[PDB]
Amino acid sequence: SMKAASIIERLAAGQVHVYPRSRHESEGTRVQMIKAEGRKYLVAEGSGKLYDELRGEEADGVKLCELSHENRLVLNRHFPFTVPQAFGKQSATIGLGDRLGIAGPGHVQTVRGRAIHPILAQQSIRELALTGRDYKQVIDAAAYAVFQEGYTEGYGADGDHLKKEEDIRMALDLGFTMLTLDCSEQIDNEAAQAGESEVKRKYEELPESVRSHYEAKYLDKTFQVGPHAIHFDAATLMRDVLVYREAIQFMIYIYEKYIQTAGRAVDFEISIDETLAPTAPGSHFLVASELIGKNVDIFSMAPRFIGEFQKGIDYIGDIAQFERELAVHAAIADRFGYKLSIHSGSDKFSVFALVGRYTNGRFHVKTAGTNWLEAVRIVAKTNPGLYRRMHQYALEHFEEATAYYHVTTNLNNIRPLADVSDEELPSYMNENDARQLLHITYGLLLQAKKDDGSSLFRDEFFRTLSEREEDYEAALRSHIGKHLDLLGVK
Repeated sequence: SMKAASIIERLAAGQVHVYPRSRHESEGTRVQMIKAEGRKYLVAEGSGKLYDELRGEEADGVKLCELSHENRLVLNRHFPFTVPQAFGKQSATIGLGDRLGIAGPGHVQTVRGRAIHPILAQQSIRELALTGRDYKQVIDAAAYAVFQEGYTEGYGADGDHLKKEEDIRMALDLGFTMLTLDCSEQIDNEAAQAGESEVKRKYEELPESVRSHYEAKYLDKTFQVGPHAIHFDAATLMRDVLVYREAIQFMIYIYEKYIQTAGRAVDFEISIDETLAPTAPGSHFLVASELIGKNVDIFSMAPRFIGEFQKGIDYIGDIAQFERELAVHAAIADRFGYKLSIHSGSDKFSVFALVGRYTNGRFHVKTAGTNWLEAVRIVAKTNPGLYRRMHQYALEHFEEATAYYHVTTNLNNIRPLADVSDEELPSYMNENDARQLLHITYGLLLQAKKDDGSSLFRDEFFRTLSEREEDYEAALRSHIGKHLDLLGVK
């Protein structure tokens, strides 16, 4: 491996890019981050246990290190601000998911100087599967990004929408500080739609003790939440119990088995927006009441708001009605102490002001695929040839991906590639349908291979992004800054 030698030649010469906010020190060892263009490495001068413990090939006083998992574990031991940490429910957080592992620095640059704590490490099991990555890689990218930008005020790591215990225990063992319980397998959607009297049928099949609990505690009682009162008729109480009861036992069993016993602060987010019905406020209140009655420490709750929260696009539905429902949801979270969490929050610009107002800035908003879409925007401005090939590839495999994400995409709205010049290509990522076409097809585009073996687009994509890194980063700052401004952050 000759290059390690020359790179150091190129280094102390001074024609090599060093990230200016990346110099840190531990005892006698100084550490820096450099780009020997095309690639990123760690460089360590000095002498001390951090130099010795980093792995990489040396030359006199200098060691060149790849951004590996194990070098990340070493930096963790010497540099605390590179370890994920939890933030608690009296805070403002934003989940900045990165399907590529290259969005970190742009993300840090956006939250620098804003009153928000970033969850830089956030991926779901599906996203991992559709991209061929493990959770170690997700934390590695986030940790290396805060070291690159010298951002010491902290970041978190979120296991998004976990449903299986093996994945729960795995996320904890790897140091995840935030866990989002999915709870879909246990939500009884059948009961959420079923008509009345079928709800009474099934309700009265419930143990006497259970009905005596929920009825002695809720039936024909009214609860003050803020200025809003919530009253439980017999009809809604019975539907609620049937929709959520098994999901509530699951939340309690997960919390007691894995969260209470973790022996370190963990931010526990419960997701219940994977119900075909919106989450009524009485539903929300009862769930919370049951959890908080058994002393569970919730970080946030994600309800299903009225209307539609689809990937890629702004809100669909009646904004005044969403406002009425938001006002009560925010008030329920206030009574019980946790935050409201907004899934599929990205590009939902119509609701950000409302969310900032009614939660008085105390919220969680999750983004992800937007970030991949901003990368796709860069490919369309600087490598039109590459974008055309993917856009067409996306179009041909679009039916496949709608199994995984629920979109009402209208392909008839996407102008045909033949009818748009190269210069117009970027504008596709302003359009609802084209944005959704490339959002949900990321997994298919990332894994596609030439019929010999090598990647069909993935290597060219990352090569393009690496060389246009200054524009991607500036695209992220502009796109994500717009979210935070609309949220009213800082």
